[PDB]
Amino acid sequence: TCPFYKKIPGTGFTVDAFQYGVVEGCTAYFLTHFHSDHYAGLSKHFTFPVYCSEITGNLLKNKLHVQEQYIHPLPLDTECIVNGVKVVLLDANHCPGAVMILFYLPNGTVILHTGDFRADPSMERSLLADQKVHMLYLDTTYCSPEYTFPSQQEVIRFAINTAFEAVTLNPHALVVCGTYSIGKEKVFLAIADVLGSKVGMSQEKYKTLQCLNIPEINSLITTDMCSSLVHLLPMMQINFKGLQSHLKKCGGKYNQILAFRPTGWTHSNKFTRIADVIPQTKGNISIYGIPYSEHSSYLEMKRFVQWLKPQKIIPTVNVGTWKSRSTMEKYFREWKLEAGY
Ligand code: NI
Repeated sequence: TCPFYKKIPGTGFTVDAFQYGVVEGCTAYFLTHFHSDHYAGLSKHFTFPVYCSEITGNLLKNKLHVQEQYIHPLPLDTECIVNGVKVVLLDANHCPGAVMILFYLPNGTVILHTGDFRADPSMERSLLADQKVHMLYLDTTYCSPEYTFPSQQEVIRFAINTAFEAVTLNPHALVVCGTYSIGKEKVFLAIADVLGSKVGMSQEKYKTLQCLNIPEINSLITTDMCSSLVHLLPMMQINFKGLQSHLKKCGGKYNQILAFRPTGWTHSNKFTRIADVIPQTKGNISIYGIPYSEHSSYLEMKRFVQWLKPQKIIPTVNVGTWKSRSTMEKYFREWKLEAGY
């Protein structure tokens, strides 16, 4: 059955709760963003109202084939009424179309559900600052002090300079970027922009990108692999074997590959700075691991929560074991004692 952390008290609303069949009492299902864990169970067969951003609606319509009658897209940064209750969608700084949702309950309680997010200080001057938030449903993916990472901009700058140098040294090199869902699009778009190229990709991936309201998209992406010097491949193909194989397929138009694997955190965040990063190399193929994160680091999460000062925190990630929950509760108490709420 639908867990209490996906239910909004004193409404018949749920959030990211599609895998449990019909939820008893639920009159509106919210979807924070288009990642399969969150949408799991949604298909052309679903027949209840889904509330979401415009981008998330395009994806539901076109990729999942959810019938149009059940998609209720809402604009960002706008007070809307849903089944008698005031809501606002805010940018989550996660993947394209990802939202946080603010719920103003009839009793006067205010609840923020973050969805998946990368906390940022720009969120301190949104509509959130206008009133007290009593309850917070929090993306706790990286809720432990070991999880540090560089800013997105430091990582993109590194990617840009690396790719530009390699292709100026060898104008017959191909750049490859690995991908598995939506998100982290700036990696491949910034590399292509410094090389004066479009990004080449499969028909399924192109169809996905065409839904995302990216300005001038038709000038940035193509399905003609031949004509482009940055290609997108599935993350699973980002290895020496898969990349040699791809290079055979391109018809001797390239004689070298430089590949990027954008990942989350891995253990080498605890020593290395972005400027020290060196690739793995086998022959005419190099692979760079770059920690481009679309989740809050420990320090970014702590800052946001210490600013917000919620009366109660409800974790939404890593809640499956008592050890994880206990560990998280400890950090929430420390933050509360330091900041005086
Ligand atoms: Ni996500």
